[PDB]
Amino acid sequence: STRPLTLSHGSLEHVLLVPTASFFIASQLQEQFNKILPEPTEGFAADDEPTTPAELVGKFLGYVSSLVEPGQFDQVLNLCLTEFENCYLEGNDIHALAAKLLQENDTTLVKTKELIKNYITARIMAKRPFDKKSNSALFRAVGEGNAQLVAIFGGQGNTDDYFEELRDLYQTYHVLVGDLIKFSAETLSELIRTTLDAEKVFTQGL
Repeated sequence: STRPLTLSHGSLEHVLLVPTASFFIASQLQEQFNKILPEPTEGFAADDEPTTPAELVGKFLGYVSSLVEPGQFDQVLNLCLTEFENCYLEGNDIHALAAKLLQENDTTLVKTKELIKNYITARIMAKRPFDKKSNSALFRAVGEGNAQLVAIFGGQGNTDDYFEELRDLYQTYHVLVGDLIKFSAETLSELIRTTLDAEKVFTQGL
């Protein structure tokens, strides 16, 4: 037995067919989620709000994932995450959907990045890593030999604001590259400490 749970932000709306066993926990999460959510505006042009039903559901996923601390809301997180995947990820990855919203729908870059963050954070938090091998067309072609891949890594002079790109990586993919960035920070600090004159070069620290 399952029943509808309607969540909307302005004209756009969505329905989760949650089971009756966790309907109460889902409903209270809905109530406090709507309380947290900012009020709708015409066109959804204001920042930090959804613009499409996909964006709204993904915001709810990210919010529930933040509230989850790896059992209280794990079942509802898994249920609504599966609903989101079934309705919007028709076998495709999150980034293809993100590009689709960016192109077809009136979605901004920050909203798309925040949707991606919410989905990935929910996926990792709900004991659902990406251990399953992906079926990307490019890598399938590589496996069958139809395409060849050469990685190229950039360097200096590409941009004057590379740190904003580091910041967007740490933000959007915090759960993924957080271990990498923490490891890099600690080893860089250790290298500065061990090096004789590194502190002099690093006036503002690292």
